[PDB]
Amino acid sequence: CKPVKWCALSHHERLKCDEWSVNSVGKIECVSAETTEDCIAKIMNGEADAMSLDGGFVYIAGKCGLVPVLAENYNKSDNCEDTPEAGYFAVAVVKKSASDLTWDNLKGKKSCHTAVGRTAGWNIPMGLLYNKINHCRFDEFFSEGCAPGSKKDSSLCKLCMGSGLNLCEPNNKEGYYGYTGAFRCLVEKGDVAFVKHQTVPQNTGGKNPDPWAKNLNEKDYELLCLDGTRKPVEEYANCHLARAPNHAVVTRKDKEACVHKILRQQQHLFGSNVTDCSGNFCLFRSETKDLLFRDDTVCLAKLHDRNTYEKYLGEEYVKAVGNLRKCSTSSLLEACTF
Repeated sequence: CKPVKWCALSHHERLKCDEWSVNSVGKIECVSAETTEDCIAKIMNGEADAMSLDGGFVYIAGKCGLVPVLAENYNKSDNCEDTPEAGYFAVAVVKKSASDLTWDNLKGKKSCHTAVGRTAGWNIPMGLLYNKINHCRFDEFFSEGCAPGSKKDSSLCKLCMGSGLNLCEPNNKEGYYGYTGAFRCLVEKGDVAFVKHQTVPQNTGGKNPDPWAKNLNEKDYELLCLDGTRKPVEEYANCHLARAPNHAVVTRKDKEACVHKILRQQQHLFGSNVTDCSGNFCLFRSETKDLLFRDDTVCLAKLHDRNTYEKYLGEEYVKAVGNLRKCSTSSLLEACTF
């Protein structure tokens, strides 16, 4: 069991893993690979033992026989490490005042996305719209919109609000970037916003004091259901697109107990309760951003029932990511699905 070999996919990740390794006094060791898929392959063949992956890669890793064993939890609580979070629900929000707007006729409408490539703002809705997309041209489905990160001259930059050269940039200098930004986009310019289930409630009724949000009313918005109907934003349960999971640590099934034990001890040592991270090693802090784990991680929580990809990932989520893979394929996925 000792040591658990962690796989790093960047120079900065490897540096952090090196630091972790010596601080762990050999309970953790480091291996590098060029890309995420190369790391997954190393875990499959025993050259590495574990890494943390986003939902799309938990899917690929699972098709390859690896299992998720810990969820990254992002919220504080007294039972964090024994209580894995389920993530959030991606939703499509429209104005109640909008006439004739449903899931079935989004083609050619005006869209607001958190950013290109984001799970709630792009991957989930585009993956579910797949059947109506022509030749993988996701950027040609809507007439125009704001999807920060798009090409400066794309129809999906037309609605963005960034001043100067910040226009359509995937960062906070672009006003329509992010969950709150995409909702602002809906309120100000667009027809539909792709956000998550907390977004409207947290940005209405004064909960967000910013001028654009402070006087909004939750009742002015509705959700688009996959069946073509609409519901109030409070009723996302059976009117959402897909459940987006937290990132998960994956490993070979026969290393599940080992990884549980070692990582629980590691987070007790170096996790979110470390009082002074200045100069000291902290597992969930990064010199840049989100190295090895998301910087938002509070703890790694043991999975019980949801320790397979099919149980960890939502059904519509798997459909969405599967469809995206039809437009951007993976040699690893191919090798594993034969």
